[PDB]
Amino acid sequence: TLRAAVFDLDGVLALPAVFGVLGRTEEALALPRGLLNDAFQKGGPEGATTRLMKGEITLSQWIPLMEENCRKCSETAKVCLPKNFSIKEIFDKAISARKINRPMLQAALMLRKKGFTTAILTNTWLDDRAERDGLAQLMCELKMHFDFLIESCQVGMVKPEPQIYKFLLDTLKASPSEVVFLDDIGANLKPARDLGMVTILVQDTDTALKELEKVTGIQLLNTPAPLPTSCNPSDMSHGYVTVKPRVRLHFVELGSGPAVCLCHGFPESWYSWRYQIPALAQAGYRVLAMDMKGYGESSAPPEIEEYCMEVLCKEMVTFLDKLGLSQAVFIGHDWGGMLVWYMALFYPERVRAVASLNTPFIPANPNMSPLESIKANPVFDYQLYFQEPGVAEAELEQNLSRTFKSLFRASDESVLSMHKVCEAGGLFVNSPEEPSLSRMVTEEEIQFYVQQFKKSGFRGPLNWYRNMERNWKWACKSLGRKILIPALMVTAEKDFVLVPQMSQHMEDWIPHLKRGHIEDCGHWTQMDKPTEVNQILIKWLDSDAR
Amino acid sequence: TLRAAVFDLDGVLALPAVFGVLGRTEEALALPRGLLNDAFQKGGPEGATTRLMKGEITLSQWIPLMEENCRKCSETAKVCLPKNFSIKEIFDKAISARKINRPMLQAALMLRKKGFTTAILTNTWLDDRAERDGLAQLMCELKMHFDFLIESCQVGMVKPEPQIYKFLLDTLKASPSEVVFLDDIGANLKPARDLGMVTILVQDTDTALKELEKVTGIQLLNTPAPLPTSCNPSDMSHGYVTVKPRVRLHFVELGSGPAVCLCHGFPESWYSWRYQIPALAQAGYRVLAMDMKGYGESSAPPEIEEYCMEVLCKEMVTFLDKLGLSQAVFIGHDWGGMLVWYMALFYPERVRAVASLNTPFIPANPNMSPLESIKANPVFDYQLYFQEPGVAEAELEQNLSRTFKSLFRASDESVLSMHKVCEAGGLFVNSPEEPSLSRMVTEEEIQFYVQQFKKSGFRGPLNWYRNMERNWKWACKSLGRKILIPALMVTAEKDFVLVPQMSQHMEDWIPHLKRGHIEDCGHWTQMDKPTEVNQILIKWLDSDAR
Ligand SMILES: OCCCc1ccc(OCc2ccccc2)cc1
Ligand SMILES: OCCCc1ccc(OCc2ccccc2)cc1
Ligand SMILES: [Mg+2]
Ligand SMILES: [Mg+2]
Repeated sequence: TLRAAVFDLDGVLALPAVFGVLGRTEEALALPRGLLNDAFQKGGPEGATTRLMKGEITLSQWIPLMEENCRKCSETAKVCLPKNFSIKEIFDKAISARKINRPMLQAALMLRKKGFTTAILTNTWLDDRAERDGLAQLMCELKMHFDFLIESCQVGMVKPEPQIYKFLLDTLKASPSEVVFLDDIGANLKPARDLGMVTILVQDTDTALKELEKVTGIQLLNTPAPLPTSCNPSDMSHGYVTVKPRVRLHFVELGSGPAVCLCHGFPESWYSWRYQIPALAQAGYRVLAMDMKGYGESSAPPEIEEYCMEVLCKEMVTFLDKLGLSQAVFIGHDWGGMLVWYMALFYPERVRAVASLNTPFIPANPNMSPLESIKANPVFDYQLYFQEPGVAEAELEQNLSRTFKSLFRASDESVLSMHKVCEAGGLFVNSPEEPSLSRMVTEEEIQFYVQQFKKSGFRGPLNWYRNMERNWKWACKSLGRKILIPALMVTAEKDFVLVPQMSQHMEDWIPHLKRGHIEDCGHWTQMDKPTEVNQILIKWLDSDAR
Repeated sequence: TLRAAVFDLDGVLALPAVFGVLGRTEEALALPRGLLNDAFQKGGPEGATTRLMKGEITLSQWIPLMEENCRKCSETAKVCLPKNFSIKEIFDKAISARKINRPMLQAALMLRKKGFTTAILTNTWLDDRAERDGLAQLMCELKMHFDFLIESCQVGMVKPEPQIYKFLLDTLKASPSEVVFLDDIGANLKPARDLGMVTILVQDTDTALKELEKVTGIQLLNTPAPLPTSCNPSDMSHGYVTVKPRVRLHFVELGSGPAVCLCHGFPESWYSWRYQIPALAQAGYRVLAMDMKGYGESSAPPEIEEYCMEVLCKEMVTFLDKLGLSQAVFIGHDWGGMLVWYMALFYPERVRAVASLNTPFIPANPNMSPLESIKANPVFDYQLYFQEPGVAEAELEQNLSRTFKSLFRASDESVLSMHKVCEAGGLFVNSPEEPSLSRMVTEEEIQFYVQQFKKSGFRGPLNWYRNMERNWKWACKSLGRKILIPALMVTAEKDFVLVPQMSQHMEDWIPHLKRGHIEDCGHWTQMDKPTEVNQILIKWLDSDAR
């Protein structure tokens, strides 16, 4: 029956309600009870407030009108207002006090996920204050989670006038009886009820959600902790930079603030960062999530040397140049992890801060050919398998779905060990034709990967592994240096290739290195423990890169 | 004969030289003459400084080594160093003191323009100081102007070792005798001379440029003031955002800092901002230069209503949403100018600041149908010509080169008056088949436009003019408001359509409005007076939007 849910902003999706600062100010200031609410509401349908809510006047124009009203109200109540009583001040303070009521957003989210059309319907104002950015940020963070945002000041109508509920119904393409509407103001619910909408008078959130749960029959309270927001690829800004004639790099870009460049591993995608992109933007960073050379919509030349670390690094520097970025924070995972340590070592002036998930920094061994170093560790045997051009391409390209479904697995689901891969004749020789879907990924998400790898396949990606010697010789130039810019190493308890202990000597080369550690997290860190990853990166960003 | 010019950074392209802070510090501090330079140079080929310059160690590792050296040098000179004498401090201060020597850059620029291969060859260091961003910014600003940047610490060689001059020659693909090499250090010139390169020992800039002028036979001194840096389209980062299903917007993006969204007029392009894009990035802004809906690589749906101001505005808001920008500064010209005033009036929370070149803000007249208002001004007659779908498309699409060559003209070159265009039967009825090239534009630049307009032609662009009534009705909703966010109006003395006096009542609607005015500047402001435009926008940005 119910197909749509409509939430108000003030006092429903955001708390404390600014209407409510009127009440608290009176108390705080020992003013006559209601005085401020009377001034706010003076003249009713024809007063300052309604013109403001209709978008006739802006907030800054309304401020001195509400001032006049407070003066008139106190005159008729035979009282005085404080010295330096300031509506601008009261409203500035109230508006930045109000935060998203997280459990109400999550209930809206959940309803949207079960197929509800969701909408914000709100009486609000054209805000032109010096401090208006605060509210613009709130609205941005909320509006992305709903099908419609309807603002009194944009449609020229206000709750409780009946026409706005008709506008609402009409926007929803729903009949009244398919809609639940929640509001903290009874008068505003009334015309919804008159049409036969289900209504919830929201006092405390939990009670309102209990009613919402009863009436929709969906669990909203006590639900398990939900994944962070993910990215829909076709809602991203897609960026392209030519860094030299045959080579152009694609990235996805979200947010403003210090630039943070995300570098994925093998065989992945900008999309591997889908859980960190909104969270880091939301946290005040300009996120650039690359397709690394070899992948997705970035170029993928065939030649092996196109993928030695040196070339890859110079290219990332050039990418900063063409974007006009003197620095970025570099954050890498797997191969991307190795690359950012090298960016720190060879281009510190371009790296605001460096962090790696799983990939430790290991210096080159000048006394040992790198193939041999690789042979000394049974778990890098997969890297030897990747040497012979063609062999790994053929296995990985043969059935793309099966490739990513076999690779992308949590630590308790795994079907392939990186163990004696050459001997066995391949990575998938002992895994199923049709692996089950990991808890970490939807079918839709696997198919995104599949589609990305249809463009260039695995030649470029694999070439990353085919410059051991070249990288060795380049890295040897860096053996007297240390990494002295801000640096974070995040180890993954259950990555059985990039084990935590592999990172244990890193303080020798990076004496002020900071750490995080994620338990019960396999190799695919970002999608395995998105929540912990986000928290560890934002904490480290805010304190070391900001 | 000479085909290449090579400049050093310290003391040639940038001043004061940091080598020179050693000398001044000794003086300032009454230390033994040369003490600091001895410590700097201690151990020669095997000392700390040479390892630093070779990229063996980073700056932060070198700092305490040079400290030890100063201590040893003063011990053997039987003197003491000051309390709180700090190499970190001395170097921090020296490195931020050094600026681009503008006349040397401009001489390099000019030589590049006459076909020289230009290069920076420098002894420099891997800089990992907290304050390294300062130098990264300098290098970025310089390196874009040269074919090659060769850094001692990247190639593992230093002046004066002979191998680096061979590396140089080899990078230039030149023989020694085709190269002029300028340096402030004689010992560094010597091996260039040994190979038979022309060398200039740079003490003061002007003398060095006189020698450079004699020897190359090109005028470098006393040259007229040059245009600002322009953009090469295929070196830009190109951005794409889908704002709704059939509509995607393209922009070019350069720089970091507050977001500044540039909105071109009819019939133009992101490329119309080519002179402001580097200057505003350089000035500390994140520039987004749009193709507006209808143009270039943005979508161009056919329907007229796709281009009413309301839709265009909502779309620019959506563009901010998908980029995760809560605000931007909006700067517009012509139609883009009109659009940004409307962004200010209907989305102030999304507009950090608003500025328009040429286009004044005029409120809707609620007592007069807009066609009639347009008819009251002989110079808007061209707007009536644009009403009838097809008519203006056919004339403007007929010969693209001729279209832009006839439109893009300075105030003293013009071939078309906007005067009785309907009556005459068209915009170009009395202009040549092959107009001469305006001083404002190269043939190459015209052809960029031509190529952009081959994608969609003039239907979408023209539709901007075909919603007079619709815009009127929408604008009437805004008649009680004022623009109270920061705002700049720039008038163009010789724009005979958007005349300066058309803007004279704007203070009534925008009481804190700021102004700039450009003399002897026609309708195509950005390319007509790029230098004055840049200066007026940066001054206004830095004080009102920052
Ligand atoms: O799956 C790629 C993980 C990132 C990664 C990439 C390369 C690597 O080098 C092994 C090595 C060890 C010693 C010498 C040379 C190479 C270690 C991790
Ligand atoms: O060439 C386009 C210049 C920008 C511009 C665009 C429209 C405009 O409206 C004239 C008008 C005047 C009065 C009512 C309606 C329209 C004025 C300038
Ligand atoms: Mg409310
Ligand atoms: Mg020098």
